[PDB]
Amino acid sequence: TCPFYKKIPGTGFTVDAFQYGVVEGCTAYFLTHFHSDHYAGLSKHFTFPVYCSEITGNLLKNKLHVQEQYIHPLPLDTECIVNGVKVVLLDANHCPGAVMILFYLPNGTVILHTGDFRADPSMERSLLADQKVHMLYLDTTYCSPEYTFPSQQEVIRFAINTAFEAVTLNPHALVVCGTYSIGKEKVFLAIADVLGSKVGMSQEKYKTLQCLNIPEINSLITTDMCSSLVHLLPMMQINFKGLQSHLKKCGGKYNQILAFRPTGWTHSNKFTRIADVIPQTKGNISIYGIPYSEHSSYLEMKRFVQWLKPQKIIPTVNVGTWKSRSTMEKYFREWKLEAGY
Ligand code: NI
Repeated sequence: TCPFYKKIPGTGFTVDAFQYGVVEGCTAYFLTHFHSDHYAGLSKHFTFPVYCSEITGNLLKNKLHVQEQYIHPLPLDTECIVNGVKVVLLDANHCPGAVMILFYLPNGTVILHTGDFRADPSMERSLLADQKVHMLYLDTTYCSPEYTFPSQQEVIRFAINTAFEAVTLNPHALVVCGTYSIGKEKVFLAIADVLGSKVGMSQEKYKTLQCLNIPEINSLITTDMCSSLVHLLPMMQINFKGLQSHLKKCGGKYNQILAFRPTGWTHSNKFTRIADVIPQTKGNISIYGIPYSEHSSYLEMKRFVQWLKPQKIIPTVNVGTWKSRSTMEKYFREWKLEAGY
């Protein structure tokens, strides 16, 4: 059954609630972003209104074949009315098209549901600065102090230099990058840009990326593997067996693979700096695990909540265990006591 943290009090609304059949009482389904845990359930046969960003709209139309009449795309940073309720979509600094939703309830309450997000200080100067927020439905994926990780800028620096170095030393070397959902495009796009190649991918993934309103994207991507020396693969195929295999498919055009796995957090972050990361190497194949996150670090999250000063916090990730729930309320109370709200 639809859980309580996917319903919006005093509205006919749910968020990211497509895997529970018809929800008793819902007049509008919101979808924060196109990642399968959140869209799970949607298909061409869905006949209720869905609300979302223009980019999430393009993917529902083209990848899930949802009928155009049930897709209601909204512009960001703009006050719109949905079944008599003022709402605003804001950028979530997660994957392309990913949004936060502000709900202005008829009774005077104000609610912010973050979807998935990576908190930034730039958010402190959106339409969020203009008014109080009473409830915050918060992406809590990394709500624990051991969760540190570097900036996206630092990580893209690392990958660029690494890639450019290896290829200038050995021009017959192939760069491979893993993927399974949208998001983190900057990794492979930045490597291809410094190398002067487009990014070879499967047709299904070229179709995915074509839906994203990226600037000049035609110039950056291709389905022609042979012309390209930066290749996308499934994240499943990024291991020694899968790379030796793919290497053979290229027909003696390359002798060395340098591959990147963008992970979220990994326990080498508690000890190691980004500058000191090393690969796993078996012969002519090396694999880099890089901590590119599109989710708030503990500090980034902490900062955002203490600036927002909400009256109630309702977690949306790591809610399935009592130890987790308990631990998260402990940090919330600390943040509150430390900041005085
Ligand atoms: Ni997500």
